[PDB]
Amino acid sequence: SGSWLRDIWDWICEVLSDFKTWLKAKLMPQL
Repeated sequence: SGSWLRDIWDWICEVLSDFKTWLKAKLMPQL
């Protein structure tokens, strides 16, 4: 393979931020 720990690193960062917003957007009034 070519880029594995670098190309997947950006995706791992987006999943970490989404895991915090997705779970929050489901409940709570404002955000």
